[PDB]
Amino acid sequence: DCSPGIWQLDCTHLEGKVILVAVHVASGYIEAEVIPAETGQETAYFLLKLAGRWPVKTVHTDNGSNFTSTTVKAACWWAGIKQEFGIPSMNKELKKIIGQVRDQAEHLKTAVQMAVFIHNKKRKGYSAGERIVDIIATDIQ
Amino acid sequence: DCSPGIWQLDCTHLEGKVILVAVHVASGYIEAEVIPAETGQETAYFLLKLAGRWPVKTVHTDNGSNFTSTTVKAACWWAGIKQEFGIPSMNKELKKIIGQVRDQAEHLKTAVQMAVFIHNKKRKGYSAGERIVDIIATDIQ
Ligand SMILES: Cc1ccc(-c2c(C)c(-c3ccc4c(c3)CCCO4)c([C@H](OC(C)(C)C)C(=O)O)c(C)c2NS(C)(=O)=O)cc1C
Ligand SMILES: Cc1ccc(-c2c(C)c(-c3ccc4c(c3)CCCO4)c([C@H](OC(C)(C)C)C(=O)O)c(C)c2NS(C)(=O)=O)cc1C
Repeated sequence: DCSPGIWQLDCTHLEGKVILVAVHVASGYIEAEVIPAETGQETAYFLLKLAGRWPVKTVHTDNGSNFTSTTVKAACWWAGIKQEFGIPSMNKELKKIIGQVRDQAEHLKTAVQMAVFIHNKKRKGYSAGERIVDIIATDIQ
Repeated sequence: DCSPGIWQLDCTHLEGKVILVAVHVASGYIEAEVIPAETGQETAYFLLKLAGRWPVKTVHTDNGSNFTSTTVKAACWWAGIKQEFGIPSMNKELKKIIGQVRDQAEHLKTAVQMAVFIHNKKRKGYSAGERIVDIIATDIQ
């Protein structure tokens, strides 16, 4: 897609831990966190966080059941987030970056944040970081 | 200040918990989290997070001892963050917003994220959210 407010949320697995990955669909910009468990509470909280930082209008996911819980629904309700029904793989890419930098850090969560840094700063010609900023700016002005 | 890469980090206290507050100095844009303890590990991790999301060049604080630990120093080293020596109160403002919305949520951390949302979206004429995006965009282009 190309629309400024569309985000993609999924959980992926590494080392028996779970990684919540949000992708800004138009930019390829990523926000990712290690969460203790794959619950609605964790997703609901992350949504709240994400919505305060970026203008989040619609959220897509590859696992619809992610968004069925009352907590998640409460977050989408309060932040004014609709579910994306317009989109009918960066978890592969992010895992590559985590694997390259894993030895550098003790905790997986630390390695994840390093991978988010690298991904968002690498120029492919802008970076994902510059792309998101320009996309939201030109949409605002 | 007015420089695009300057951030201000401090911890504040509510309900016997600690709130790490990052302010983007030029925009008034805020990133805040409840952390379990006021340690260097928490600060170091938050820095890593922040640096992956925004272009963080320099960090100021009102408590210099915040930045003395090896963990914090390791994060600033890896992300390429210098300490701000150019700047010689939104913790009052953020606390007002938390107090207004406190009843709405069970957990303080939830209330905090709601307060970050409100602060960043409220237009004062742009919002802090639009201000940061425009500041980083016009600096990039
Ligand atoms: C003397 C000394 C003191 C601290 C560390 C030490 C460091 C530097 C990092 C770290 C920080 C920042 C940082 C990196 C590592 C890797 C590059 C990016 O920034 C971490 C790091 O956890 C954090 C949650 C990010 C703090 C990790 O998960 O590795 C951890 C856990 C350490 N170990 S610790 C706090 O003692 O348990 C090491 C030595 C030799
Ligand atoms: C049936 C039912 C199910 C869930 C809740 C319930 C809700 C809605 C919220 C919440 C979520 C999202 C949200 C808000 C509240 C307030 C507005 C912003 O979004 C939270 C909320 O914690 C989170 C960490 C954000 C999940 C809080 O700290 O309050 C918590 C802790 C709940 N309670 S719970 C998960 O059972 O322990 C309530 C009812 C009646």
